[PDB]
Amino acid sequence: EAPNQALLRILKETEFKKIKVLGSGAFGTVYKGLWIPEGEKVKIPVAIKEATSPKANKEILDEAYVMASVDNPHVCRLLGICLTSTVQLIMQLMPFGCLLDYVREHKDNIGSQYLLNWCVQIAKGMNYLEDRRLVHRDLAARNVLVKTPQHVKITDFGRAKLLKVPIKWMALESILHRIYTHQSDVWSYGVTVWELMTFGSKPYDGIPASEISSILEKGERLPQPPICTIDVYMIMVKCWMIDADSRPKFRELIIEFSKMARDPQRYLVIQGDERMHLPDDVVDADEYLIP
Ligand SMILES: CC(C)(O)Cn1c(NC(=O)c2cc(F)cc(-c3cccnc3)c2)nc2ccccc21
Repeated sequence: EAPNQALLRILKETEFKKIKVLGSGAFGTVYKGLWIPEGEKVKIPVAIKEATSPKANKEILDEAYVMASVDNPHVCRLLGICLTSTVQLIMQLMPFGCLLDYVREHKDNIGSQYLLNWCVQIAKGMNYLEDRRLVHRDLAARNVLVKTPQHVKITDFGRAKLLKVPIKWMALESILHRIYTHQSDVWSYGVTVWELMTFGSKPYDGIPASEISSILEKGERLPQPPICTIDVYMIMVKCWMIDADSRPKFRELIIEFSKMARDPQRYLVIQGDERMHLPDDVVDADEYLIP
């Protein structure tokens, strides 16, 4: 493996200012805040993530390790960490919150252009993790954040690894045998897409997670969302193949979704599409990538 020359920056508690709480409870306490580097006329909006136990501090730092090691437009940036009694991860602020909440809150204002663009950006983001040899192991709409309606990024690398669990997003080989590859993340990409195309429905709603393993063994999959054409739904079903090597790679998903994003009303049928605003088989070179 190659040496990891990432800088982990250590920030002073004095350098930043907490303004209000965005999220709370189990996964942590996420605060809205502003960061002002010591000797620069610059104010950077940020999200700060904080009881102190030895086990808790290992896992929060392992997240910090990975987040510091990534640089992509569609992957979350760790700015630094502050070593107070409880450790704080200073990260880039994502004003519109998680995408799952965003789609549900704006069901009636999300056009097909946006949906397919998010599919490309997520696929792009995941493909970078594949390039960096990282498996995410928890891809969903709750762990994709919205910088702007035109710009989303992947997050939550507490479950990420090199080369309570969400059974309803996991591939079969992961559920049965604990085997996670990049192609097991493709399964979860498929579900994530399905969440967006259903405008934030719960996958396998009113089905307990212990039944899922046997359900998928029998051949059953998530149903085709109403807005989805057969073209888009086919791509989801390809992500949910029993054979993992049969599923598509993220580089190919980027291609297919970018293809569709050129002519969005052909591949998605939304009521009153492209009268709504928010705050030739051709692929542009930048969406054609080699590993
Ligand atoms: C629950 C959630 C995500 O909606 C909180 N939230 C956020 N989140 C972040 O800014 C944020 C940014 C990151 F770079 C990483 C994580 C992050 C998330 C999970 C685990 N680890 C790290 C969270 N922005 C908001 C704006 C409005 C309302 C709620 C908001």
